[PDB]
Amino acid sequence: MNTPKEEFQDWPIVRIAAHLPDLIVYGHFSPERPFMDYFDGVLMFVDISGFTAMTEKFSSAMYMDRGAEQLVEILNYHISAIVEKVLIFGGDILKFAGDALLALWRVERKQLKNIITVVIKCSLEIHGLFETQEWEEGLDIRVKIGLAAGHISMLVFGDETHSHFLVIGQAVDDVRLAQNMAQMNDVILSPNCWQLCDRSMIEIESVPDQRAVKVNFLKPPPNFNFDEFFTKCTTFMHYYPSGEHKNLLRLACTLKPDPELEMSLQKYVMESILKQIDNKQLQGYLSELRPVTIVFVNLMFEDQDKAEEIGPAIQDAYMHITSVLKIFQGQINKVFMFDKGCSFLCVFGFPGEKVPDELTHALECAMDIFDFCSQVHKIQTVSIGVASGIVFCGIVGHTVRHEYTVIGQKVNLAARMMMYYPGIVTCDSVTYNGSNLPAYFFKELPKKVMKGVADSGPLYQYWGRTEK
Ligand SMILES: [Cl-]
Repeated sequence: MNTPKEEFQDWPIVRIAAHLPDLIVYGHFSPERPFMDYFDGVLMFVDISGFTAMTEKFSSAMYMDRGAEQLVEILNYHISAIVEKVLIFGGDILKFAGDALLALWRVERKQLKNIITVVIKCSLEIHGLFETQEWEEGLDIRVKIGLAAGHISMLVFGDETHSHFLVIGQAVDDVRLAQNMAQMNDVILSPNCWQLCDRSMIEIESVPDQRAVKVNFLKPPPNFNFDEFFTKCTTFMHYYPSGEHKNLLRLACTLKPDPELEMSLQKYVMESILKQIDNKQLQGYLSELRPVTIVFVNLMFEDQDKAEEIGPAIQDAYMHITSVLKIFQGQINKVFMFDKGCSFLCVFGFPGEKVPDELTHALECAMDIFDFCSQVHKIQTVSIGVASGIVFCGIVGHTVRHEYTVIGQKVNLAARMMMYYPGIVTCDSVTYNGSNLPAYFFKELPKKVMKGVADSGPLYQYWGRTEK
């Protein structure tokens, strides 16, 4: 009998799993919300703000109304190269959030030392991709890398139709702190990463006023062979593609239909992505330069990285947020930690989600969220930034690992406003002027220089309907 080759496997379940890390795809978690798990690992934070900063040049008339298509193409070309490096070195891309790619090597505590070596090599090879790189004006197609190691907590929250996950804890805080110290082309190690690493592998430089360190070179001992070392490390990598499947970038490329698993996984993916996955919408429909309102919600906790107390509080906040956004087809695009606060990136006006009077609705939704979350047990401070304008939306990443992402000056502005004007609902001039709500519902704010934004325009506090 003939032996014809297996079909290229591109079942819906495989297409869904492209949008999710192995942490979720193979997690088999309890249905309970919140769900908390605890493990150890090495985190890599790749700052791709240098790539995402391209949204401005692609809004130019030079791109002839194909700005979004051109942007997604060049962003994915460069980001795919980073993704392939992380996956080949055995990492799990957790999230494309906060103009960064966050990757995880989950390993038993005893193996952290050897895995840091693998992750440092990976980090240097990432930098090596962009060594002879430019874009005919600026050479700043480069990245910054922060690494951390240690205890990691995972939170899964949501309801019966939607699920979100977050990683929590000191190593999560550390990796963001480490990447923030990095200059372009740097690999910075968190204090605990430096303490846990194989110091015989690396030459470091002190970081002024910091216990974090900078990797100058990976200079291994004489009898060292990275390939044999890597092979030894794969013993501890549960999902590294191997044997029959060593030619695939992810084990998840081999996932077979399984309705109970697909029911679980689809809850992490928004419905317009699932429409595309089901071949019920054109594959290019979600790549667009679209006017939206960003409502960026930051929740601060006293117990800044203790999953047992912050997990219920986030789930409580989520249940209210989701109820508020449902009314106006608002979506939660991303949730992630920033300086130990939990941030919800909410978007009004996604494709096919429109709704007229988007601005006044966005403000009223923000105030509703503000008032409710301020009374949630263990939430110390709520801050909300509201900014409106043209943003890039689209699926960013590699074919085998990508996520729907919103990028733009107005996303960064709403994020910076919630940090620089804590404890209040703030909005930009577009939102203030467009809302047509009476002027005394707002307070014109002092101008703050916010790192990443120049120049914000007049900013306002949404005070609300009454003097209160
Ligand atoms: Cl996360």
